[PDB]
Amino acid sequence: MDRSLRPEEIEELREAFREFDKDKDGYINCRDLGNCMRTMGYMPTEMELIELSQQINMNLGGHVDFDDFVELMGPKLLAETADMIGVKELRDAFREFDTNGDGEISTSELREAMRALLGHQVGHRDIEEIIRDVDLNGDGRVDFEEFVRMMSR
Ligand SMILES: [Ca+2]
Ligand SMILES: [Ca+2]
Repeated sequence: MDRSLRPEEIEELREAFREFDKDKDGYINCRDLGNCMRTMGYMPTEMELIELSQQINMNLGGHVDFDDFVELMGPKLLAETADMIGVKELRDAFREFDTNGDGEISTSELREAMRALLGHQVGHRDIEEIIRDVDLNGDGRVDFEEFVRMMSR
């Protein structure tokens, strides 16, 4: 996976799995699969569904524990875009980056948030870089819109 899963993300994987597990009787159907993935915030293509059901129903013979589910769905959870996440959750994430609540994310705020996400400290050159790639109005701070673009394609 691109990074470790945070506790709130394991929690929604939990919820999705509880749904998945209750649904499943030998095989999981693509209707049920899609819905359990949406429960953790992910909008799948039909092709993704066909593929994952294949893996559950054919490769894993329908045998899937929490841990398999995390390996399978973790990468999807992590690839959720601004458009799947919705504004309330985007704003909530921003508010955790923006710890002094001023409405912008500073380099120290960024450094601290990256550390929390990646589980290691991030170089000063890296940060002042990230800021350069992300800051669209040159004010050396990141606003909501620039944060949201930071997770948009
Ligand atoms: Ca701030
Ligand atoms: Ca800016």
